[PDB]
This record gives sequence, C-alpha cells and structure tokens, in this order.
Amino acid sequence: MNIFEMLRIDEGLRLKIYKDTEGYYTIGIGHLLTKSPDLNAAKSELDKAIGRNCNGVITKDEAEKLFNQDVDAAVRGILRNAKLKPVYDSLDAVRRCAAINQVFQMGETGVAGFTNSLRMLQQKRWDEAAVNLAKSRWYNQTPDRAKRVITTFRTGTWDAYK
Ligand SMILES: Cc1ccc(Cl)cc1O
Repeated sequence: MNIFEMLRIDEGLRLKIYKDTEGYYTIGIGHLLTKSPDLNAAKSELDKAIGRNCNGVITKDEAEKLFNQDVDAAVRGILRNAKLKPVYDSLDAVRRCAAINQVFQMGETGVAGFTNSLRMLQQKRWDEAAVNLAKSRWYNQTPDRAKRVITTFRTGTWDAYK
C-alpha cells in the first residue's frame, strides 16, 4: 500500500465527467473540475487541464497524470501551511498518507476545522484523535471512507485498506 493505491481505492477511476459525493463535476481519480453547476464550465476546465478538446472524456493515462499532479500539489500545500506542516512532519509515513488523503478530499480550508484533531495527532494521542476526527461533517457525509482514514490515523497501519 501507498498513497496512490490508497486514494485510488477511496476515489475510484472514472473516464467521463461525473458528479462527486458533493454533487460537483469531477473526472479521473477524484480530479475536481469545478463547483459550478454549469457542465459547460466543467468541460472547459477539463480541456484546460488536459490541453486538448476532450468533450468530457479522458484516457486512463490522462487520469493518472492529473492524479500525480493532484497528489503532489496536496503534499506541497501541506508543507507550505504553517498550521499543517508541524503536525505532518511529526507523523510516521503511514499516518502522513492519512493526512494527504484527508487534504486531497476536503482541501486545506476543509482541514482548518480540524485544529483539535491536529493537536491530538501531534501529541500522538491516537485513540483520542480518532474519536475527535469522527465528530465531523466529514465523517457523517462519507462515513465508510472516513472510517478507513481514521483507522489509518489511529493505528499507523494499512489494516483498513487490505
Ligand atoms: C487530520 C490531518 C492532520 C494533519 C494533516 Cl497535514 C492533515 C490532516 O487532514
């Protein structure tokens, strides 16, 4: 297991524009195109991201290319964030994957609501952190995925991903 395999499980792979769990146009392995309800705006974002006229469809290679860009940018964002970097750098590599996963899903603005969880994770109070993480819109809206990510934070193992 690694961050790519982990996010591939959690996000799936779809080659045509679809709506994510929040109703937002998306493609590939959880590549958000836009929060706009306008499908045309989404198609324009897709063409911009791929560099050709896609008419709402991409190939697996193209999906994986966006995925690599998206995972990388997520990590680099964490490292630039004064609130996130110290927590991230305190963690072992398996737990760092859980961190990347959560940021990939909800963005840094999403993880801003997790200040108390962050503190417990930095303190390595793993069961306490796991309890606090589940007290969230995140958990309630995507409980099966959040359970997997939280187990990863709690144990530092890949048990939740088989
Ligand atoms: C919970 C959590 C901790 C540390 C980082 Cl870097 C991200 C997270 O989404």
